[PDB]
Amino acid sequence: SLFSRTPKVTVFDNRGLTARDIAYHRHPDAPEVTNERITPHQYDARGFLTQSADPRLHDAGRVNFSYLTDLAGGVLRTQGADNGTSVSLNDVAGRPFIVVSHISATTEDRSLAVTRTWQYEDAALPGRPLNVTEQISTEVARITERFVYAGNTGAEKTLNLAGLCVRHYDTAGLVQTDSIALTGVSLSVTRRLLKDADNPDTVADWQGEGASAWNDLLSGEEYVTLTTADATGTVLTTTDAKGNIQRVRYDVAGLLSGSWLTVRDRTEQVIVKSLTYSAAGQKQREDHGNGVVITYTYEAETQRLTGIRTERPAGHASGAKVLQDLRYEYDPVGNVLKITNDAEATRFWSNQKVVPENTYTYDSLYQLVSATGREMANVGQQGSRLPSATVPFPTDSSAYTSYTRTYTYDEASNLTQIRHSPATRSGYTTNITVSNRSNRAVLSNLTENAADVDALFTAGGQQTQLQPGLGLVWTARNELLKVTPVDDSENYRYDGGSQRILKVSVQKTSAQTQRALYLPGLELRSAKNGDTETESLQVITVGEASRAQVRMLHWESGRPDGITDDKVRYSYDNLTGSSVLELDSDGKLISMEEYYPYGGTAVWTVRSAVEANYKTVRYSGKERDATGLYYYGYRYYQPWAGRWLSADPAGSVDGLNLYRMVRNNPVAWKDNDGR
Ligand SMILES: [Ca+2]
Ligand SMILES: [Cl-]
Ligand SMILES: [Cl-]
Repeated sequence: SLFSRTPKVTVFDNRGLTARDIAYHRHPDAPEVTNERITPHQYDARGFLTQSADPRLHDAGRVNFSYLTDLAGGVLRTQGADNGTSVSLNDVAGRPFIVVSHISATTEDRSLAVTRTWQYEDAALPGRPLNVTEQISTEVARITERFVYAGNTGAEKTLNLAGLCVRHYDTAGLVQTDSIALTGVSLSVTRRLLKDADNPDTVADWQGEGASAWNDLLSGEEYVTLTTADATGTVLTTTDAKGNIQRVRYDVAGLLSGSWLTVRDRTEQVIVKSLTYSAAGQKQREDHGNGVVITYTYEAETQRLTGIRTERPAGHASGAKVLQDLRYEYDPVGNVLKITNDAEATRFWSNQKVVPENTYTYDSLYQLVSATGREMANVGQQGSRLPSATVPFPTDSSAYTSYTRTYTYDEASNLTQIRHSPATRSGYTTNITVSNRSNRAVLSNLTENAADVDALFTAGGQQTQLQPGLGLVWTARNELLKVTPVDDSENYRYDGGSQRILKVSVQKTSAQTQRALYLPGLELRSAKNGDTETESLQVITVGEASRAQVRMLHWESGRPDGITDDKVRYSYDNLTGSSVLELDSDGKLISMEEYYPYGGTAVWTVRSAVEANYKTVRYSGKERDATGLYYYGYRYYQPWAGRWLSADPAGSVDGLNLYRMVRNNPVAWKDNDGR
């Protein structure tokens, strides 16, 4: 009835090119009404795409993208509503030669334009890249990257280095590759940072006649990551920069069967004792170092994840208990209709039979239009801040009250309203104002007028204000550089591939400071109370960033009382990889967290006060910063707004809307990296 006669339709021109994509929108609220949505695409004489537009902007006679191509189809220019105008040219060898971006159309505002260029080896060499250059506006060009290659001396061959880049100087400093396997895996890499790398004023500029000069712009400290690998070129062990060793083992089918951690100067301990798999190679039964067992359950027909059961089993020293018994009910195409948890200790849902347990409804476009859950009664209205930690664990259904969210979407799939309706309290509404000529959008408190929305973004689609009186600065490569209030700042540094290597937070009244350095399987965290160290911390992280991760906290200095050194924190995730429970090495609950569909926190409780401040990874297995943003990798996310802080750097690959979050269906799908 709701989904009847609502196909996806592809309309061709007379050359078999897609002139229109047609979709059929229907809300369950109004099942009588069906809104036809036409996405037109134009092609030129050759048959290359020239224009695309979403239904909302076509309706208003405007366009989302214009493309200008060379005669082979290579796109020399893109004018985007969301991400501005950019010009591109590859050389005859197919390599990047020049890209000019940060340009706005009215002819063309070129004044803030970034020009990125490449320099290769001369024609008598193979043509490997030598440097990348970036020139902004009227400023002098800066050399942002350099590459140095190995020859093929006997020593180099002995390290499998011949002709490969051994020194890559990037936006954060140097990455040095000292050894490679027969199988091609890097066995020893070494990172050095720029001098004065905590200051967002310092940019990479690799000026100088040779490596002796470039190295003089680097800090002294070396962070060496070592690796061991099997005959298939698959990782067996990793030694981090502070000497902590992670080890894994593979079963007869090549799947992970066990893992261990050897903290520097300790003995090896079991992190994953055993791990079995279904016929499809998906996790079946997982046994942790803390004796906790995870049992995964799959629909036999569709292979969809039906159950996640976490428990301390029979004969466990801390006593048997089912900590989680998640069950999922899908509609035919695999949207999540219902989530139940019978292990829930409070027994909250069988007490409150007015609103049902995590029920979800969708429109014909599989956008989430309604959701129900529980929040802690005390949370109050959602903003950027995390709720206060409830300590100790609540012990009764009074602690949590039910809620019902309702979501409203425009013709271009912008999330314009999150309406919150609790059981017995005053509800609130978050309104998001969409631009009249783009998918740029901000909260109503920033503006309620469509025509002023694009002025809160740079040409490239980067948001300049996070909240009222909090300002945002972006790098030449559209990465978040700095959050500044208009007196607590935060700033960031990235490597060559836009992956965050550094985060520094500063509060000046005396100036208090915290620093996070992100390395392979290791975060070196510190703090100073005015050039005097209060805290020094290794977060050893075991596993992969898209799976239920295990963290080990080792203090070099400044350990708070109430935390035993080298305490392991096991994380336990839901369908979408959000960190929901933490257990300790006895299998006992440390914390529990639950989420509103789009990633705001609705429950946050911890057994102690001091333990609450050491869980960074939360929604989608990603770090929530003190700003309230989630760092995904290539972009930062706003859980209160249910949308990205900047335009998709991959363009229209995932859809025309460059700010939309996981096709507006955050309960099933999960954005891996923000690209
Ligand atoms: Ca349909
Ligand atoms: Cl417990
Ligand atoms: Cl939400």
